[PDB]
Amino acid sequence: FDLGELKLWSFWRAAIAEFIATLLFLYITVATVIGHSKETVVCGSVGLLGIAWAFGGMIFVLVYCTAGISGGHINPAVTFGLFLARKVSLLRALVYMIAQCLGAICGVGLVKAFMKGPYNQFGGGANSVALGYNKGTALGAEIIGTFVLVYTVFSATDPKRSARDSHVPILAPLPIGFAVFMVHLATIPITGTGINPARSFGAAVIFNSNKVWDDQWIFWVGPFIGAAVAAAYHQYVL
Amino acid sequence: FFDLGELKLWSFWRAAIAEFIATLLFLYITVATVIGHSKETVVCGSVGLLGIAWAFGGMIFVLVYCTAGISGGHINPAVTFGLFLARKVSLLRALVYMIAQCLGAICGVGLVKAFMKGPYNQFGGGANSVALGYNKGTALGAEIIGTFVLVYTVFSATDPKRSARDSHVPILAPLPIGFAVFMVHLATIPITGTGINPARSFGAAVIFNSNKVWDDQWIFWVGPFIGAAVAAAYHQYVLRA
Amino acid sequence: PPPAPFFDLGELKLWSFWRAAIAEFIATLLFLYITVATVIGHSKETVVCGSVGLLGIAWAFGGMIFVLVYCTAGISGGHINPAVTFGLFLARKVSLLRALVYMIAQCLGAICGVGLVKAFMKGPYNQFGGGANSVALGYNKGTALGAEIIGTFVLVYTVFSATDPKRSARDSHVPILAPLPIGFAVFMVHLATIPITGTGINPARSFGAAVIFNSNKVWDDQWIFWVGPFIGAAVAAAYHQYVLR
Amino acid sequence: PFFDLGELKLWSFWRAAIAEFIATLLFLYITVATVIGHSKETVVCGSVGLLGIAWAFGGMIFVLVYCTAGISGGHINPAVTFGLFLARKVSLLRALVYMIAQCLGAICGVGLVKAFMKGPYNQFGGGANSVALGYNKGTALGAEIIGTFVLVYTVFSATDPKRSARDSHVPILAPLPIGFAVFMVHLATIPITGTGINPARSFGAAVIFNSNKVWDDQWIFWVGPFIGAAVAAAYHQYVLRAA
Ligand SMILES: [Hg+2]
Ligand SMILES: [Hg+2]
Ligand SMILES: [Hg+2]
Ligand SMILES: [Hg+2]
Ligand SMILES: [Hg+2]
Ligand SMILES: [Hg+2]
Ligand SMILES: [Hg+2]
Ligand SMILES: [Hg+2]
Ligand SMILES: [Hg+2]
Ligand SMILES: [Hg+2]
Ligand SMILES: [Hg+2]
Ligand SMILES: [Hg+2]
Repeated sequence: FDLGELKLWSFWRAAIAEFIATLLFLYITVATVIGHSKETVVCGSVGLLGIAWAFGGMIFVLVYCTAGISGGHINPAVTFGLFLARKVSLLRALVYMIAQCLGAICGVGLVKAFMKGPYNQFGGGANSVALGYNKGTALGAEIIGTFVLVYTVFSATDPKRSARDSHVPILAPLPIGFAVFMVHLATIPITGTGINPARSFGAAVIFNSNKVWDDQWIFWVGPFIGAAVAAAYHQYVL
Repeated sequence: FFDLGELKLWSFWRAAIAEFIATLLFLYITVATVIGHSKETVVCGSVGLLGIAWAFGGMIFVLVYCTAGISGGHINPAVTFGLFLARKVSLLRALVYMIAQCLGAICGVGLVKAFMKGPYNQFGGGANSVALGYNKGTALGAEIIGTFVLVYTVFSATDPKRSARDSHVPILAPLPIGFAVFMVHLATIPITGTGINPARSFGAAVIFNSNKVWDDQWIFWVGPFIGAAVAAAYHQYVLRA
Repeated sequence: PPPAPFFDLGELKLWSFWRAAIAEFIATLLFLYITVATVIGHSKETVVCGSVGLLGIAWAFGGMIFVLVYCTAGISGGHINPAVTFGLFLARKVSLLRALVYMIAQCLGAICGVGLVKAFMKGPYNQFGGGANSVALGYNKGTALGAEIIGTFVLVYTVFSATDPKRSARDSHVPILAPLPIGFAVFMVHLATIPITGTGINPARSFGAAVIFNSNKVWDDQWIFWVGPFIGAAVAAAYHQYVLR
Repeated sequence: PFFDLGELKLWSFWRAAIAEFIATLLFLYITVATVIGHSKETVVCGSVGLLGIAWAFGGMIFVLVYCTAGISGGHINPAVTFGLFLARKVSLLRALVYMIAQCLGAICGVGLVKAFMKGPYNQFGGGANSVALGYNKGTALGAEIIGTFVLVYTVFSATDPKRSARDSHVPILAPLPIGFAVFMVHLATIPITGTGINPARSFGAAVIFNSNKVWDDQWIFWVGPFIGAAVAAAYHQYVLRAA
């Protein structure tokens, strides 16, 4: 809690990027999920594969656009893990998780505004365990999946160069984006997308469903527990 | 600005021929993919919307890679406009590019019609318009926010140090830009078609020539230009100290 | 670099010259195999959307191209395509000797790769077009020729735009290439051209297929797949050398 | 030299094997889970398609190898290790340790899938490789020898020359091409045997799924890849690659 950062000008820009990023990340991804679901014709949409690209591809573009500014996180769990590694200050982190949180809700909120009809009607792009999977699994998938995301993140951090005015490493976007893409190609059937507390959170809010809200804890505990293990594995044993 | 001193430069007429030819191939490959997909009788026998998304984002990547060193690689009126507002492109240059791009599009699109007039007219001619189930206000919303993703990336992709030939127009990273065109398409095709191109929407509107299309055509210019503006401002005024 | 004297048998004597040939042979053998095997696997599929679909095919072609140019860039210059060669020849980046040997290699290569797939699955191989280019119903020969010309232009123009000014292949003046852009160029063009004749843009890839499949209907249209890419090749070359860089 | 009694004694040496173990583990978890999720799908086109599966396999390799080059040299594959061993770039000791780690990482990954979705997992081929109806075991072996050649020849072509891993004198590999190799081969071999080119990946799926029909053909995915890996090695080391 070195409150000296708040005073820096750059620090406020970094939060603004993370907010807009996540706003963007959530709008594009979720708008895509829906555009799929509302499709009447067979193979007439982009498909679950299309969705998967949306998620890892946006991440890639975003981490690219904001790497040099905030360090391109767009994910609480990504911040959390980098925090446990102490490459981010307690002050910075809590500010980030908030901006991503507010980022998501506006991102998802925006879509519902463009297509409220099919929005509510088709899941509203809200994470929740799928028929045939116990919560025990949904959490397992979520944990291990986020381990892949974060472990990539650490492996893709520039050791020398850091975010403008800070000791927060530059993230090489391509591997991270792909990692996201991959984890989506496997976890979608389980509980759609995840490994992103702010993504699920932003979705649960604008959708508003007890069923949704009930499983919502998994998408916070899993991503965070994974990010934890990841940091551990990468620093304590590598 | 208005420095007519450029017109006289030999490099200036190339960066325009490139943008012209670049945008011609762009519309040809993409629109051709669109028709090709639509005329498909076999279910799941085409490349699908996912295929079309790639044809766009993909062409942008390639076309920008090819022409970045020469014209700076814009291929998009809204991308030029945004940098123009950033004062990284003269007003004189901008107006030329823009004419060559709209001029490139119309030929590119018209070449697809020449290839297969039959299924071309029959399946939308690859022109943007508002999809049933959406209000013109939303189409414009998606168009703005869509283009904000494209141009904000163009800004995030500019090269600080080196530039184009004969100018101070930055070389652009091709991949992040292509992926952006791609991403935006995956989410906007259901609504309008992923316009985020004026020159692209114009070329096909011109060649398809449908009133229903010409009607919504105004959104595809206003939306992009607005998005690009807000992007420029966001990158320049809000970010970049 | 100086324009390499037009016919200097002198390279024949070079050990690296023959290596580059082989690399180009084997590369086209793998190119055709991985791709044509993919095409077949898609056609033989009984289940709706049980194959990889056309997008899957489009990738096979762009993808392998990417991978192959990467793997051979420093050994032969990464051509894998008579039309790319011919195009690099007109700009005098490649001697008339290498260009002719490369060409012979790519075909011999193409004919093996395909033949090797037919050897893996003869039934469906023959039952589903043999992975050969030909004009699709509802498209007149002239459009076929146009698509191929224009398509190849896209491929070649990118090759030129991908060549490295200060980095060349091993023991040669031939320019080294950036495989990713080139790969994508091939990918893109297929997405647009498959519906038409195929994604040709490869005299060798078309020839090897026609050879092993061997159909009158195929052999009839085959000429398009040579003239189209070359003309396209030439124009990109002229475009890049003459009206630009 | 060869035996190298001293490799065991190094602290980095053990680190690598771990990476390789965690690596191969993830790989199988992510791919296999994708395969199942696809198969157990009820809706038509409701899944990611075989294309997604192919991507899963190539993409994972890409990513995984990007995370493990500097540490272990990013093999994640016996065939790749074997091929790199024949090129004397990986000692006999490190090759044996690597393969165990890769086999042990594999089964865990596959098992981890089963545990999550035992139901559809057993009902849909368990994601293990086997010759499919219509193809003769001979073709399966060729497609597997030829498909691995593509993989190993790329690994060899991605090989960095003036750079190595952390403390081992083992080459860092450029990830993207390799992943695409894996992606491509998958696109052409899946319909035949689902594109193995990975002893570790095949073995682990045969272990966890436990089927005779499967164990029957299980020799193809061991004999093939290694033969491919070796041929590649000979093409690249001997008949090519000089200055
Ligand atoms: Hg939060
Ligand atoms: Hg908000
Ligand atoms: Hg990873
Ligand atoms: Hg214009
Ligand atoms: Hg025109
Ligand atoms: Hg962006
Ligand atoms: Hg030939
Ligand atoms: Hg042959
Ligand atoms: Hg091009
Ligand atoms: Hg083993
Ligand atoms: Hg195990
Ligand atoms: Hg290769």
